[PDB]
Amino acid sequence: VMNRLILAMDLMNRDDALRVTGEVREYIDTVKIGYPLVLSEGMDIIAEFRKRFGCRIIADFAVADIPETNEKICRATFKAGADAIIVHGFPGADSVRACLNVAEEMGREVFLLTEMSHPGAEMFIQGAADEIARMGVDLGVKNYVGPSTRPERLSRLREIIGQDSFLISPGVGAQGGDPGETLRFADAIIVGRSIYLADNPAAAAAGIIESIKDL
Amino acid sequence: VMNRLILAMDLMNRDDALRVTGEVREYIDTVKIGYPLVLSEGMDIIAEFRKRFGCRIIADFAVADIPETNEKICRATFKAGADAIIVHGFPGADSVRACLNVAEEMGREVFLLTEMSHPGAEMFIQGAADEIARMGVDLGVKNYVGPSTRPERLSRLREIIGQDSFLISPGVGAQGGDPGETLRFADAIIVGRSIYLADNPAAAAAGIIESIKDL
Ligand SMILES: Nc1cc(=O)[nH]c(=O)n1[C@@H]1O[C@H](COP(=O)(O)O)[C@@H](O)[C@H]1O
Ligand SMILES: Nc1cc(=O)[nH]c(=O)n1[C@@H]1O[C@H](COP(=O)(O)O)[C@@H](O)[C@H]1O
Repeated sequence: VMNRLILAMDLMNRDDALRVTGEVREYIDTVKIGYPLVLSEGMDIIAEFRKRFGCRIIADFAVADIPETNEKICRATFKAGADAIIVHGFPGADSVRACLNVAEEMGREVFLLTEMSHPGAEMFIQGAADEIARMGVDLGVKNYVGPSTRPERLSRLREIIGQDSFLISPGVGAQGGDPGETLRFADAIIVGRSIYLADNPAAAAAGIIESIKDL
Repeated sequence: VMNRLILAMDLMNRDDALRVTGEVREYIDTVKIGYPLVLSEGMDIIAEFRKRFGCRIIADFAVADIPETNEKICRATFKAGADAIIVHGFPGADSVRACLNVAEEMGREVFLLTEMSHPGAEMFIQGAADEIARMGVDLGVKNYVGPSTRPERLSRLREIIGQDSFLISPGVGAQGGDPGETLRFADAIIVGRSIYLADNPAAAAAGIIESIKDL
C-alpha cells in the first residue's frame, strides 16, 4: 500500500468524503470504506471512488453473519467493485469459509479481523483472538487485521500468521495507537479521524508519512 | 409480533422482496431486513417497506464495530426509518452501549445478539454467550436474539434475561429449528428461506402459523 497508509473514510456525506479523499490521494492508494459512508450514500459510492481516485477499496463491513448471509453480503460487495472485504473471525470457520468461497469465485480478497482495537475487545474477543488467527491460517487466509492500540497483541498475531501474510492495523491516532510502533508488526496502518477530522487532511497525512519514512 | 412470526426478507431484488412480503403480510407485522436486501437496493427500501406494508422493521445489521462506528451505523439506520437494530454483543459493552445511546436519542430499540444459530457459533460465540447475555441485562437491554437450532441454549438464555425481556429466534426451518419448540422459550420466531423460497410463501407462512396456534 502506498506509503503503508490506508485512509478510513468514515465521513457520511458524499461531498465531504470526496473532498478529503481527493486532498490526501497523493499519499495513499487504498481507501477503506465502511457502513457509515455506504449506508448514507449507497453502494454506488464504491465504484465512484474506484473510478475518481484509481485507489484499491477495502469494504469494512465487519461481516459477522451465518454462512448463507455472509455469501450474499460478499457477492453484493464485490459486485459493487470492492477489491477486498473485512470479515469477523468470531462467528467461526464456516462463516469465514463462505466469504473465502465468494472471494475465490470473483477474484477478490478477504481480510480476517482477529482482535479489535477498542477497550471492549478485552471482554470476549481478545481471549479468542489467537485461535481466530490460527483458524485463519488453517483456512488459508492471507490478509489480517489486528489492533494498533495493543502492539504486544499485534506482535503475537504476526507470530501466528507468519511474515508472508499481510496485516493491516486500525486504532492509529484517535484511538491512541502510534504509526511507527504499529508498523514494527503490521504492513500498513489504517487512519481515519486523525486525517479526515483535521483542519488540513493533506498536512495530517503528510505528517504521518514523514514519521513513517523514518522507519 | 403478529402470530409470533417475523419474516427475514433476504431476497436481493426489490421486485421479488416486495411481492413475497405483500403475499405474507396478513400473517406477520414485523419484517427483518438485513444487508443482502439493503446492499442490493439501498437504505430507502426500509422506508418503502414501512410505508407499503405498515409493518415494524428490524434492521439486521449484526452491528460489530468500535463504539464510534457503531454510533454512526445506528444513526444512519434509524434515520432510514428502522424501528430496531440487531447488535452483536461479542465486541463488548462499550460497543453495545454506543448503540443503546443512539436508540435512546432517537426513540428506537436495540436487540442484542447473544448466541448465533449456525454450526460455527460453537467455536467462539457459544462459550461467551451466557456472559454476553448477562452483560445485556447489566446494560439494561430488553430485547435479545438467540438460536432456534439449540433450544437448550435458548432455555439458558431465557433464564438469564428473565420473563419480561423480549427474545426472538432465527434458525427455524432451513437451518433445522422447529417453530413450536423454539416458541417454548422465545417470544417470536424469525423465518426466512422456509417462506421466501417456497413455491407459495403465503401457504408456507400459514402452515407455520397453524403449527403455532396449537401451542
Ligand atoms: N474495522 C475496525 C476494527 C477495529 O478493530 N478497529 C477499528 O477501528 N476499525 C475501523 O477502523 C477505522 C478506525 O478509524 P479511526 O479510529 O482512525 O478514526 C474505523 O473505520 C473503525 O470502524
Ligand atoms: N442474524 C442472524 C443471526 C443468527 O444467529 N442466525 C440467523 O440466521 N440470522 C439471520 O436470520 C435469518 C435466518 O433466515 P433463514 O435461515 O430462516 O433463511 C437470516 O437473515 C440470517 O442472516
